[PDB]
Amino acid sequence: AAKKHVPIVKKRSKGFMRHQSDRFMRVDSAWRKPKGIDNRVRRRFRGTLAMPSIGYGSNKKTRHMMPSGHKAFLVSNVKDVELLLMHNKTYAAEIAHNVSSRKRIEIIARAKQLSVKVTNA
RNA sequence: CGUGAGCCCGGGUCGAACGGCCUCUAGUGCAGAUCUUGGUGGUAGUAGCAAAUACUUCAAUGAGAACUUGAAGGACCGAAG
Ligand SMILES: [Mg+2]
Ligand SMILES: [Mg+2]
Ligand SMILES: [Mg+2]
Ligand SMILES: [Mg+2]
Ligand SMILES: [Mg+2]
Ligand SMILES: [Mg+2]
Ligand SMILES: [Mg+2]
Ligand SMILES: [Mg+2]
Repeated sequence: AAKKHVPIVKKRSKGFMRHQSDRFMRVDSAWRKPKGIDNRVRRRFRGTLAMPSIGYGSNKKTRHMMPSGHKAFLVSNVKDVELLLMHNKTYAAEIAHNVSSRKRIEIIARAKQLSVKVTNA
């Protein structure tokens, strides 16, 4: 599986956290752009957090590829996993939650016949 | 996984509903407003519990007695009490 691709180079493997999200408990860790008039992060002072922008974008050839080389497709049926019959070299099944224990077995059983990778077997 | 808002999965709890996609709709996104309501801290076992002179012994009750009771002693209000 995972036919062939250029090496998956990630320009930044960390992520962006909100300014002062570590000091205050009311401030979530999800990124929000600092819009204050005196904010040091927004003014890009040396030694502060970085802001998300294009330029950190991933290569288009490897944009949504997991490290194996597949792209994740959410599957919740035996009929849904059969959509990847022709794309088993580029897409990998990912059994969503809410799928009962019995239906999970059938999806694993069928995706094995199709030689489709399952990311949460 | 995505530059990002976010999305997805595994593990634990739980017990009755829920989601994707295309359109339509809105009381639709919070860190502040000496914001509103509710809850909780440090301070902190901290400030303090110091006016009106004052209590002590024995016994009983009782799981437990300085401020319950009886007896004895010592005091105060001192009749515009
Ligand atoms: Mg019920
Ligand atoms: Mg509103
Ligand atoms: Mg809110
Ligand atoms: Mg708030
Ligand atoms: Mg306030
Ligand atoms: Mg004290
Ligand atoms: Mg005092
Ligand atoms: Mg008189």
